[PDB]
Amino acid sequence: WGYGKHNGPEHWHKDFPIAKGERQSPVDIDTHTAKYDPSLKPLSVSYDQATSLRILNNGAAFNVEFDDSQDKAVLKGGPLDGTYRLIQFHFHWGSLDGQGSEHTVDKKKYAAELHLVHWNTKYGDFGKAVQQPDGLAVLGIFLKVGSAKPGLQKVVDVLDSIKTKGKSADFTNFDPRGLLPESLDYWTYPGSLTTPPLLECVTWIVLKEPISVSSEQVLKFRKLNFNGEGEPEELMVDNWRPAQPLKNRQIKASFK
Ligand SMILES: [Hg+2]
Ligand SMILES: [Zn+2]
Repeated sequence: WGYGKHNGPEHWHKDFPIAKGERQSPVDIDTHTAKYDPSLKPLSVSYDQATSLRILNNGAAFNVEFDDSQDKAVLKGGPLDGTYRLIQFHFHWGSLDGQGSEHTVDKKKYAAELHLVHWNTKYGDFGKAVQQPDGLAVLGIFLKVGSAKPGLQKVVDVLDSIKTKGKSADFTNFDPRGLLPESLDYWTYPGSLTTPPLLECVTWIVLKEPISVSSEQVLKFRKLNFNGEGEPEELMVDNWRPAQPLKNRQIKASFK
Protein backbone atom coordinates (compact mmCIF):
# COMPACT_ATOMS: atom_id res chain seq x y z
CA TRP A 1 0.00 0.00 0.00
CA GLY A 2 1.05 3.53 -0.64
CA TYR A 3 -0.02 6.91 -2.05
CA GLY A 4 0.63 6.32 -5.78
CA LYS A 5 -1.72 5.60 -8.70
CA HIS A 6 -1.49 1.83 -8.41
CA ASN A 7 -1.40 1.45 -4.65
CA GLY A 8 -2.95 4.56 -3.16
CA PRO A 9 -6.15 5.20 -1.19
CA GLU A 10 -8.58 4.02 -3.88
CA HIS A 11 -6.89 0.55 -3.79
CA TRP A 12 -6.65 0.07 -0.02
CA HIS A 13 -10.05 -1.58 0.31
CA LYS A 14 -8.80 -4.74 -1.48
CA ASP A 15 -6.46 -5.66 1.35
CA PHE A 16 -8.33 -3.72 4.06
CA PRO A 17 -12.08 -3.96 3.38
CA ILE A 18 -12.80 -1.74 6.42
CA ALA A 19 -11.71 1.12 4.11
CA LYS A 20 -15.39 1.21 3.06
CA GLY A 21 -16.65 0.97 6.64
CA GLU A 22 -19.11 2.94 8.73
CA ARG A 23 -16.68 5.21 10.56
CA GLN A 24 -13.67 5.93 8.35
CA SER A 25 -11.37 8.94 8.59
CA PRO A 26 -10.59 11.60 7.60
CA VAL A 27 -13.79 13.52 6.93
CA ASP A 28 -14.78 16.96 5.73
CA ILE A 29 -15.79 19.08 8.72
CA ASP A 30 -18.84 21.06 7.64
CA THR A 31 -18.64 23.85 10.20
CA HIS A 32 -22.29 24.94 9.77
CA THR A 33 -23.59 21.34 10.29
CA ALA A 34 -21.40 20.65 13.37
CA LYS A 35 -23.17 21.28 16.65
CA TYR A 36 -21.96 22.88 19.83
CA ASP A 37 -22.11 20.26 22.60
CA PRO A 38 -22.39 21.55 26.16
CA SER A 39 -21.81 18.00 27.45
CA LEU A 40 -18.16 18.25 26.42
CA LYS A 41 -15.81 18.67 29.38
CA PRO A 42 -12.72 20.94 29.08
CA LEU A 43 -9.89 19.31 27.09
CA SER A 44 -6.72 18.58 29.06
CA VAL A 45 -3.39 18.32 27.16
CA SER A 46 -0.72 17.47 29.71
CA TYR A 47 2.63 17.24 27.95
CA ASP A 48 5.07 18.77 30.41
CA GLN A 49 6.59 15.38 31.33
CA ALA A 50 6.70 14.06 27.78
CA THR A 51 9.74 11.94 26.98
CA SER A 52 10.54 11.76 23.29
CA LEU A 53 12.90 9.00 22.29
CA ARG A 54 13.35 8.71 18.55
CA ILE A 55 12.35 9.79 15.07
CA LEU A 56 11.62 7.21 12.40
CA ASN A 57 10.93 7.29 8.62
CA ASN A 58 8.44 4.42 8.28
CA GLY A 59 7.92 4.90 4.51
CA ALA A 60 4.53 6.60 5.01
CA ALA A 61 5.53 9.56 7.22
CA PHE A 62 8.04 10.25 9.95
CA ASN A 63 7.06 9.43 13.52
CA VAL A 64 8.39 11.10 16.66
CA GLU A 65 8.03 8.37 19.28
CA PHE A 66 7.58 8.73 23.02
CA ASP A 67 8.14 6.65 26.10
CA ASP A 68 4.61 5.46 26.91
CA SER A 69 5.66 3.07 29.68
CA GLN A 70 4.24 5.49 32.36
CA ASP A 71 1.63 8.27 32.37
CA LYS A 72 3.96 11.10 31.33
CA ALA A 73 2.17 12.82 28.45
CA VAL A 74 -1.58 12.36 28.36
CA LEU A 75 -4.80 13.65 26.95
CA LYS A 76 -7.93 13.71 29.08
CA GLY A 77 -11.26 15.48 29.14
CA GLY A 78 -13.23 16.79 26.20
CA PRO A 79 -15.15 13.85 24.75
CA LEU A 80 -12.87 11.38 26.42
CA ASP A 81 -13.57 9.03 29.30
CA GLY A 82 -10.37 8.24 31.07
CA THR A 83 -6.70 8.83 30.25
CA TYR A 84 -4.98 8.49 26.90
CA ARG A 85 -1.23 8.24 26.64
CA LEU A 86 0.85 9.84 23.91
CA ILE A 87 2.77 7.23 21.84
CA GLN A 88 3.81 9.13 18.71
CA PHE A 89 3.14 12.08 16.44
CA HIS A 90 3.50 12.47 12.69
CA PHE A 91 2.36 14.71 9.84
CA HIS A 92 0.69 14.39 6.47
CA TRP A 93 1.58 16.95 3.81
CA GLY A 94 1.32 17.95 0.16
CA SER A 95 3.48 18.53 -2.85
CA LEU A 96 2.24 22.16 -2.83
CA ASP A 97 0.89 24.42 -0.06
CA GLY A 98 -2.68 24.08 -1.43
CA GLN A 99 -3.10 20.47 -0.25
CA GLY A 100 -1.79 18.05 2.33
CA SER A 101 -4.28 17.88 5.14
CA GLU A 102 -6.45 14.79 5.71
CA HIS A 103 -9.37 16.51 7.33
CA THR A 104 -10.82 19.46 5.50
CA VAL A 105 -12.84 22.38 6.87
CA ASP A 106 -15.75 23.37 4.63
CA LYS A 107 -13.76 21.56 1.94
CA LYS A 108 -10.66 23.69 2.59
CA LYS A 109 -7.41 21.76 2.46
CA TYR A 110 -4.50 22.92 4.60
CA ALA A 111 -0.83 22.51 3.73
CA ALA A 112 -0.31 19.78 6.32
CA GLU A 113 -1.85 18.11 9.36
CA LEU A 114 -0.22 16.97 12.60
CA HIS A 115 -1.55 13.83 14.33
CA LEU A 116 -0.68 13.27 18.02
CA VAL A 117 -1.64 9.65 18.63
CA HIS A 118 -2.75 8.44 22.09
CA TRP A 119 -4.02 5.13 23.50
CA ASN A 120 -6.55 4.49 26.28
CA THR A 121 -4.67 3.31 29.31
CA LYS A 122 -7.40 1.01 30.49
CA TYR A 123 -6.37 -1.33 27.68
CA GLY A 124 -2.76 -1.61 28.94
CA ASP A 125 -0.98 -1.29 25.58
CA PHE A 126 -1.45 0.17 22.09
CA GLY A 127 -1.94 -3.21 20.49
CA LYS A 128 -4.84 -4.11 22.77
CA ALA A 129 -6.24 -0.62 22.45
CA VAL A 130 -6.63 -0.99 18.69
CA GLN A 131 -8.98 -3.89 19.29
CA GLN A 132 -11.39 -1.50 21.04
CA PRO A 133 -13.89 1.00 19.68
CA ASP A 134 -12.62 3.65 22.14
CA GLY A 135 -9.00 2.56 22.06
CA LEU A 136 -7.31 5.64 20.59
CA ALA A 137 -7.60 9.41 20.65
CA VAL A 138 -5.88 11.44 17.93
CA LEU A 139 -5.37 15.18 18.33
CA GLY A 140 -5.28 16.74 14.90
CA ILE A 141 -3.79 20.15 14.19
CA PHE A 142 -3.77 21.93 10.83
CA LEU A 143 -0.70 23.64 9.44
CA LYS A 144 -0.84 26.72 7.23
CA VAL A 145 2.17 28.39 5.64
CA GLY A 146 3.13 31.82 6.90
CA SER A 147 5.37 32.58 9.82
CA ALA A 148 7.76 29.90 11.06
CA LYS A 149 6.88 27.72 14.05
CA PRO A 150 9.94 27.84 16.31
CA GLY A 151 9.04 24.64 18.11
CA LEU A 152 8.97 22.68 14.86
CA GLN A 153 12.53 23.58 13.82
CA LYS A 154 14.23 20.79 15.82
CA VAL A 155 12.09 18.31 13.86
CA VAL A 156 12.99 19.93 10.54
CA ASP A 157 16.63 19.94 11.26
CA VAL A 158 16.87 16.16 11.90
CA LEU A 159 15.03 15.10 8.73
CA ASP A 160 18.21 14.91 6.70
CA SER A 161 19.32 12.00 8.91
CA ILE A 162 16.21 9.91 8.24
CA LYS A 163 15.77 10.55 4.49
CA THR A 164 14.71 7.06 3.52
CA LYS A 165 12.40 4.35 4.72
CA GLY A 166 13.63 2.43 7.73
CA LYS A 167 16.03 5.08 9.01
CA SER A 168 15.82 6.32 12.60
CA ALA A 169 17.64 8.83 14.81
CA ASP A 170 17.77 9.71 18.48
CA PHE A 171 15.26 12.38 19.25
CA THR A 172 15.31 12.95 23.00
CA ASN A 173 14.18 16.03 24.89
CA PHE A 174 11.71 17.31 22.30
CA ASP A 175 8.80 19.22 23.77
CA PRO A 176 5.56 18.73 21.83
CA ARG A 177 4.02 21.72 23.66
CA GLY A 178 5.79 23.84 21.04
CA LEU A 179 3.51 22.48 18.30
CA LEU A 180 0.17 23.56 19.84
CA PRO A 181 -1.83 26.66 18.90
CA GLU A 182 -3.16 29.09 21.52
CA SER A 183 -6.73 27.77 21.51
CA LEU A 184 -7.89 24.27 22.32
CA ASP A 185 -11.29 24.78 20.68
CA TYR A 186 -12.04 21.66 18.69
CA TRP A 187 -14.36 19.43 16.69
CA THR A 188 -14.79 15.76 17.61
CA TYR A 189 -16.28 12.67 15.94
CA PRO A 190 -15.68 8.87 15.99
CA GLY A 191 -13.50 7.50 13.18
CA SER A 192 -10.50 5.49 12.22
CA LEU A 193 -6.79 5.29 11.54
CA THR A 194 -6.12 7.03 8.20
CA THR A 195 -3.52 4.51 7.02
CA PRO A 196 -3.81 0.70 6.76
CA PRO A 197 -5.06 -1.15 8.74
CA LEU A 198 -7.67 1.66 8.91
CA LEU A 199 -9.05 0.36 12.25
CA GLU A 200 -12.14 1.97 13.69
CA CYS A 201 -10.86 2.77 17.12
CA VAL A 202 -10.31 6.52 17.15
CA THR A 203 -11.95 9.44 18.90
CA TRP A 204 -10.82 12.33 16.72
CA ILE A 205 -10.24 15.73 18.25
CA VAL A 206 -9.41 18.30 15.54
CA LEU A 207 -8.33 21.76 16.69
CA LYS A 208 -9.97 24.77 15.01
CA GLU A 209 -6.91 26.98 15.16
CA PRO A 210 -4.15 26.07 12.74
CA ILE A 211 -0.48 26.61 13.53
CA SER A 212 1.61 28.60 11.05
CA VAL A 213 4.83 27.10 9.72
CA SER A 214 7.16 28.61 7.16
CA SER A 215 7.43 27.67 3.54
CA GLU A 216 11.02 26.58 4.26
CA GLN A 217 9.90 24.25 7.07
CA VAL A 218 7.37 22.40 4.94
CA LEU A 219 9.78 22.34 2.00
CA LYS A 220 12.08 20.19 4.14
CA PHE A 221 9.26 17.69 4.77
CA ARG A 222 9.01 17.32 1.01
CA LYS A 223 12.72 16.32 0.69
CA LEU A 224 12.06 13.02 2.51
CA ASN A 225 11.73 9.78 0.54
CA PHE A 226 9.10 7.07 0.46
CA ASN A 227 11.73 4.59 -0.78
CA GLY A 228 14.56 2.83 0.95
CA GLU A 229 18.23 3.68 0.63
CA GLY A 230 19.64 2.71 -2.72
CA GLU A 231 16.18 2.57 -4.33
CA PRO A 232 14.95 5.03 -7.02
CA GLU A 233 14.01 8.21 -5.27
CA GLU A 234 10.30 8.93 -4.77
CA LEU A 235 9.75 12.14 -2.80
CA MET A 236 7.55 11.76 0.28
CA VAL A 237 4.76 14.16 -0.74
CA ASP A 238 0.96 13.89 -0.85
CA ASN A 239 0.93 11.27 1.91
CA TRP A 240 -2.69 12.10 2.83
CA ARG A 241 -5.92 10.13 2.55
CA PRO A 242 -8.84 12.18 1.15
CA ALA A 243 -12.07 12.73 3.00
CA GLN A 244 -14.33 9.74 3.45
CA PRO A 245 -18.12 9.49 3.73
CA LEU A 246 -19.49 10.81 7.03
CA LYS A 247 -22.23 8.11 7.05
CA ASN A 248 -24.20 7.96 10.32
CA ARG A 249 -22.05 10.42 12.21
CA GLN A 250 -22.38 13.84 13.82
CA ILE A 251 -19.49 16.20 14.39
CA LYS A 252 -19.60 18.06 17.71
CA ALA A 253 -18.00 21.41 18.45
CA SER A 254 -16.54 22.44 21.81
CA PHE A 255 -17.21 26.11 21.03
CA LYS A 256 -20.28 28.09 20.19
HG1 LIG B 1 -10.99 -0.71 17.08
ZN1 LIG C 1 -2.05 10.32 10.55
